[PDB]
Amino acid sequence: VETFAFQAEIAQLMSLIINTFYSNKEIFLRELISNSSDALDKIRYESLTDPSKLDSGKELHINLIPNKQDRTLTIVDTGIGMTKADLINNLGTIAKSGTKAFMEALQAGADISMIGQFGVGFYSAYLVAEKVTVITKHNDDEQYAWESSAGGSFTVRTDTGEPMGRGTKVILHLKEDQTEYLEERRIKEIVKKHSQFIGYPITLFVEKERD
Ligand SMILES: Nc1ncnc2c1ncn2[C@@H]1O[C@H](COP(=O)(O)OP(=O)(O)OP(O)(O)=S)[C@@H](O)[C@H]1O
Ligand SMILES: [Mg+2]
Repeated sequence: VETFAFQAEIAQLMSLIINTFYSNKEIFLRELISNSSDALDKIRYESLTDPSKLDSGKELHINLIPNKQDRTLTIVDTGIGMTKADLINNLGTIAKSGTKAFMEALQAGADISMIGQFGVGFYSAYLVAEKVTVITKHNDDEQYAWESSAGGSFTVRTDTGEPMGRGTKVILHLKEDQTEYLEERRIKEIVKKHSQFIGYPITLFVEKERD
């Protein structure tokens, strides 16, 4: 297991998200679905000139899986996935140019929904989750698990769980006061409100394709 420090301003942002009250937390799901859709675009376009990139799975889609027993909400996609370098670089150690400006915007009264436009949308997960685990598999790399409960660091380790063909699984360990995001009707209303025009199928467990 390898431990990494979040870049200083990313750590500051995560603390701000965790310790300051914001309404409109529901946009976390929009941000994660957008990341899945971006990842699905990437593998789709790559496959146009190299169809073998889909040997690890041809279906391009997103699954939403609430688990009330475990208090988790999982967002799974069959997008391009992340290499180990991708996880380390893109999910915490490299500075984002918009982080400081976003925190200044929040202090001035901006809605938390603006988080994606500032280039730090992933961290919206911490509005509702005490811990986030990201399991990911990219072609020509092994499967990895990234994990953080905030506090300034994350870990990365080779994953020996259920093999994915290709893509990313974001597992949100929800805070005790945010279990509304495990409810069927709640998930449907948020998807309808915020993710209506995503260009890949979205399926809610346990069985239902959302249109
Ligand atoms: N499901 C995923 N599959 C592959 N890569 C991902 C996934 N989720 C996040 N990432 C990576 O994490 C990076 C950071 O995600 P975000 O913080 O949402 O920022 P961003 O999506 O690059 O910027 P936007 O368009 O303003 S939300 C992405 O650019 C991807 O490289
Ligand atoms: Mg994003």
